[PDB]
Amino acid sequence: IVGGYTCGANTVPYQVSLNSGYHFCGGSLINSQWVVSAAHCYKSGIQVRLGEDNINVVEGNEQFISASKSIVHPSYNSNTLNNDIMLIKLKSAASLNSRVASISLPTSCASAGTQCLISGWGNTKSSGTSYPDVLKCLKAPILSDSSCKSAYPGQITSNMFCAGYLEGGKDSCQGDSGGPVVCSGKLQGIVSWGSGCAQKNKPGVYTKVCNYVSWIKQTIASN
Ligand SMILES: [Ca+2]
Repeated sequence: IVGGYTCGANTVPYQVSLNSGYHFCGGSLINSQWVVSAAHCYKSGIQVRLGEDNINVVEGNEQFISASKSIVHPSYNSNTLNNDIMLIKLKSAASLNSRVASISLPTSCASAGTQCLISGWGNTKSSGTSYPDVLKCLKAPILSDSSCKSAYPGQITSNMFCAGYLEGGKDSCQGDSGGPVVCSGKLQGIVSWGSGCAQKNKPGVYTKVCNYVSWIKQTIASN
């Protein structure tokens, strides 16, 4: 997260860290047994880390649970990032409490202007590299279709939206990948891509979760 702020321990209780010996992506807890992330975060050997603040210190509220199954979207295209969403099932159910909680799925696609919270342990620099140990947060509005599509001609599909600031300075970044964009108490987006980070006229691009609700629900219910 570039130009954001320190969230505060466990203030984003649906935020997860995906770990394969190190943090490599975020995700969101959608029920006690399931995490949603980006398809581009796929790998084998994922451990899901819940109740994290500092990812380098065991602070006492964490749950570490191995994945039993990954399901990349049937139509994920790694070349275009279309359908950049994946489901991860936990080997055992997470214990739900104040610091580990699920986030609701959206019931419609949010409008331009809606304010959202984006969070993660990604790069905090727009030039260079600095990875934070504690969770960072950013408040950012959904941008209009035309703002998004003008910034990235030919590359935005009906399954992507933009959120952030066209002036630059404030954005998600590498390492935030797969993490939540939450607007009005719903999971509207998944951190997907962008051109650099916090660059002028290059806002973040996010998987439009509202398009996937049916697939998520059907897939979880059969697995
Ligand atoms: Ca920790």
